Amino acid sequence: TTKDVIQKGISVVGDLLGVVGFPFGGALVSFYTNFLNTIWPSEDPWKAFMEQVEALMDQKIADYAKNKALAELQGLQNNVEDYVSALSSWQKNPVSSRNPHSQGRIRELFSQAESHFRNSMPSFAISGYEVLFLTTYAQAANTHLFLLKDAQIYGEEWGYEKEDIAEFYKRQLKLTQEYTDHCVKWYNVGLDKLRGSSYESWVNFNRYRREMTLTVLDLIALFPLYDVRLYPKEVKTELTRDVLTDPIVGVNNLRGYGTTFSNIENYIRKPHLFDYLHRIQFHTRFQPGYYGNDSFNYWSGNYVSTRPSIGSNDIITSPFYGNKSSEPVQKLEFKGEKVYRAVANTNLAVWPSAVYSGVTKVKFSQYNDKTKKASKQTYDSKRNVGAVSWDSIDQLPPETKKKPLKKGYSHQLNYVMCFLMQGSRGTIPVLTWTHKSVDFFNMIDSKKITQLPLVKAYKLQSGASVVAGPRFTGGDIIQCTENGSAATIYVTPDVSYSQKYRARIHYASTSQITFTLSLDGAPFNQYYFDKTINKGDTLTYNSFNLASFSTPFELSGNNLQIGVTGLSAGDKVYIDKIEFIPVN
Repeated sequence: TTKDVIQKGISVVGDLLGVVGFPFGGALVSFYTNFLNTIWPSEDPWKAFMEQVEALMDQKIADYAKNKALAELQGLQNNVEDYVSALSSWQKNPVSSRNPHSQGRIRELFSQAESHFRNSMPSFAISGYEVLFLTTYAQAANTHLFLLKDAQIYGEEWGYEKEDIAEFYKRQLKLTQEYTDHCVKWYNVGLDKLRGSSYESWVNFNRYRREMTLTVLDLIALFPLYDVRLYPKEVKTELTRDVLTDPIVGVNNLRGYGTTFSNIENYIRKPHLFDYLHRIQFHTRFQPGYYGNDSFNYWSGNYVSTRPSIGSNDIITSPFYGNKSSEPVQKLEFKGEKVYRAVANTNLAVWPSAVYSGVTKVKFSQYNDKTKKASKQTYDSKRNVGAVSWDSIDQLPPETKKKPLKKGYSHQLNYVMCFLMQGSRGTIPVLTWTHKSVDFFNMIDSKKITQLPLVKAYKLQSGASVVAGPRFTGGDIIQCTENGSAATIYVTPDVSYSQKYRARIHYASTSQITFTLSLDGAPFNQYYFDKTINKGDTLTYNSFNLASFSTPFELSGNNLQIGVTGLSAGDKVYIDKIEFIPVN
């Protein structure tokens, strides 16, 4: 709940997105030096991660458990530091320096760090504290899996036996599964415990959801990309999930007048095809002060419009949220802009037996990618705006403080929704944000493996819907219930020459199925894919398969259609991502 641990979580994910798949040696060492200063400088971040989930759950880890965890983490910091200085020497030193003595040294350090991870991890899963340890367990599990894949990159040149390399690989596969399924199960236990009826219980529920998304679920989404055998190239990918910031209110205690849990949770955006902020229409109302001197105008309701993913410009305008304007409606246009900060003012008026508060002003910081200009747009109530009380950067800090905010920001604004306080007491704005990794163009790299989440489709067909992701994929997924075309996604080639690709798909199916790929309505790939689950199974890590199509193709068009056939009554297919592998 400290911005510090959240800034750390957000940085690490940002840094890891530059070394997913098979990294350059340069990039890996630079990544590791920054990683050691973020997650592994001292016991401090470990204390803060434990305190984070203790604060979110209003619960304490037994002093005994916490000290044993901190002791283990100290042993791991030393082992990781020592491994990294040897990897740095290995990477810098000429190929003609590499002697059996220095090979035996780095095998020793790697084997010791790796072994220590296996001895320690149960210390971050003590029975009854699995939730309170979740961020600790996630950040340690991440380090172990990231470390393990180095045995695949360097194992041969380090003089590991083929047998040793293979044993590390099967341990990487098994622990990817176990660490993922553990983080999801215990994320859900904590989330279910925070469910209540009150406004306050919703704010705490949703804060746990955002902070655990940033420090846990966003991390586990990257685990499979550490498999440099399946991903022996750099990877282009994105996190497609949305997060909600804390509601913007002018008081710390609304005395029971806050919107009920039910009246927020059931009305926030349900899973949907990915979209972008296009327009907000601000409605304003007058809040009289008891003595007249302290009156203010406030943000009472809104419309909001989003633009679909590349391939459709049919703007989606929301229903009306909140209370209709008494003042002139203010309209802000966001076409071509990324909103990377929102800073809000609130005011309040004390009456004899009531307090009225609302939001009086919002400054939007925005970046235009075409013209490369940072600019600001402002909603201003135009009456007695008060002080700044709310800054998005306190909840969604930047990936890096090295660069300025317009380059280093983590999230852009997707949506705005005005909820009503009980008993007509006023309006609570809630903002929804998406991750900077999301690429508007769905650009297909000519050198990297490109991951295209199907929620980046502009169109679904034949009873295909967006449904909740299983919490380890970085976003939501497509459910297909009928034989036919499912989804159309527009893709942008990065090159005009006849670059060939192979396609892979990450899916789950209750049945042997056929997937058909078409470009601009012309099929180019059809293949058989295995059943992965039984009807009614709950989706876990192993419910999904990454499977290839046979035949290479060119991008001779932009409209990629994915269809599925071979379903009987009751069959279900889940499509997460399609991937493009450049081949010769």
